[PDB]
Amino acid sequence: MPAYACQRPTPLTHHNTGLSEALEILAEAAGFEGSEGRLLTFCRAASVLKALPSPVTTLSQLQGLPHFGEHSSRVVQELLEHGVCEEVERVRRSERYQTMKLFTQIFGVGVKTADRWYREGLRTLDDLREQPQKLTQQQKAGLQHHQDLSTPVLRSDVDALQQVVEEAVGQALPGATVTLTGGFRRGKLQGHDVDFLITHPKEGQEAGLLPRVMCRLQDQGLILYHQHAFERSFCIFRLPQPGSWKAVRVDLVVAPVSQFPFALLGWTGSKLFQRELRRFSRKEKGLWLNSHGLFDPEQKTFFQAASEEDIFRHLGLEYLPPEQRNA
DNA sequence: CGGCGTACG
DNA sequence: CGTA
DNA sequence: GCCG
Ligand SMILES: Nc1ccn([C@@H]2O[C@H](COP(=O)(O)CP(=O)(O)OP(=O)(O)O)[C@@H](O)[C@H]2O)c(=O)n1
Ligand SMILES: [Cl-]
Ligand SMILES: [Cl-]
Ligand SMILES: [Cl-]
Ligand SMILES: [Mg+2]
Ligand SMILES: [Mg+2]
Ligand code: NA
Ligand code: NA
Repeated sequence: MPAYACQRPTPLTHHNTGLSEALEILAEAAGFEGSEGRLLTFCRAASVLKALPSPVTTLSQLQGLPHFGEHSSRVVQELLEHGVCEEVERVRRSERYQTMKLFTQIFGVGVKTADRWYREGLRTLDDLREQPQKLTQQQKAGLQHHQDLSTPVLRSDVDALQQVVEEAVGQALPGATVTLTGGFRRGKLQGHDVDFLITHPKEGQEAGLLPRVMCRLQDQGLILYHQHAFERSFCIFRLPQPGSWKAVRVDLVVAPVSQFPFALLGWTGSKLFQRELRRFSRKEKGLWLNSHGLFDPEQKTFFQAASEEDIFRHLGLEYLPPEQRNA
């Protein structure tokens, strides 16, 4: 088992679901306390279990696995012996965990904001609604739409959404394309949002595209919220439902076609897969990776990739299709 | 011990 | 600060 | 919390 998530296939469904879920609770709790290192270790340990070919049944099967030390191994031991880990259950029922989870789940609210509200004594969404002077426009939209945004987006919703985005994109710039990325490209059947990557085959033609797209979607009455020169939009969309509609989060990102492989790789995720890939690139290969390119800081050159396959090859990694990037 | 991804709005 |  |  290699130490980086980008070195191993991770399928969407696997054989250690309960164990990985418990470790991810501790990871999330570590994040709520600002402990990014512990969050990373617990996330990595969870991801290792996702990559295993069969269920862990005995503690000895953790021997030699990366990112399993005394703490993660004890969590697993207790789950194997008793079906429950007391530390995990204590986190789950704690007021701190439940409130930080509730608040950071709001669109427009991060750990720092949630923590400040928590220290001020706030605990419920209605607590926030009662004091709306403390809210940004983004947070107001996130709170108003919170119920709908808490409902999973279905893969069966995505196609109709992509069609309306394609229509607006085609008027904004004929020949521009829309590619589904994020979790649905990794095979997820549900998601928290839909992520789309937009480009044009003629380098440079995509400049100034996203304002034109957003203006057209807004004119069609489809935009319940957006932040408005820009290249990423985090918006709330009106999606039809039988006899009504629901609010859905949609992300739109424009890249020049020269950068499209990097943007596709970046936006397809998973989040942990991309952090691990960038860490691998820099620490093992001495190359700096982001959603724009892959930089050699010794030659001061950028790698001109034509595909995701190109990028994996340049990093000395076996290619992983999106469905195996579910770290 | 230091390090822990890297951007844009 | 928020977002991916 | 764990790796190197
Ligand atoms: N911090 C971040 C946040 C995001 N990303 C990248 O953005 C993609 C979509 O994020 P996303 O937030 O839409 C999560 P997704 O994987 O699509 O699942 P969901 O929407 O059903 O929850 C991720 O899969 C990563 O490639 C990242 O690199 N670093
Ligand atoms: Cl930490
Ligand atoms: Cl590609
Ligand atoms: Cl980036
Ligand atoms: Mg998504
Ligand atoms: Mg997204
Ligand atoms: Na949030
Ligand atoms: Na960095």
